Amino acid sequence: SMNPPPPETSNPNKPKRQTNQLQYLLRVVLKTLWKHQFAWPFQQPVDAVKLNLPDYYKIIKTPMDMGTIKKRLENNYYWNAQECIQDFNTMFTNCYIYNKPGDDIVLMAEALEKLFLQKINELPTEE
Ligand SMILES: COc1cc(Nc2ncc(F)c(Nc3ccc4c(n3)N(COP(=O)(O)O)C(=O)C(C)(C)O4)n2)cc(OC)c1OC
Repeated sequence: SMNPPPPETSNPNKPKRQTNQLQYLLRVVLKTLWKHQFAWPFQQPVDAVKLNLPDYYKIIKTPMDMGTIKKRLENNYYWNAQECIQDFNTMFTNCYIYNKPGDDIVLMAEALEKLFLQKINELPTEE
């Protein structure tokens, strides 16, 4: 049993730029979620080998995690905020698909998502 390669966090062929929205996503949104007490299961790719979840990457074919998102932001991998927002949504959705509703990990994800949505409502206008 093996893990897939993690999602890419840089690509020399993918155009990049900075925007105040992407800055906010790193400095406020990611930062808030990253330091939250429920962040830890989401701070790196799911290690299915270690967790003995041999079915994880059979069920989840679009993995995503905040470690990857953090590196993507730091590496200026994204062109726009919606790409980053999509990654957070993929991360939450994977949890809700793989785990049973009501499991603690689902409650942790829901708490993080609630907080995420609050911060996204406060996204600044593009400069
Ligand atoms: C409920 O299923 C999920 C569980 C998690 N849990 C989850 N997410 C992230 C973790 F870091 C983590 N730590 C963890 C959890 C269980 C563990 C171990 N570590 N280690 C320690 O590894 P290290 O030696 O310290 O490196 C082990 O050695 C064994 C004994 C194999 O059991 N668990 C995380 C999930 O999604 C993000 C899950 O949904 C897929």
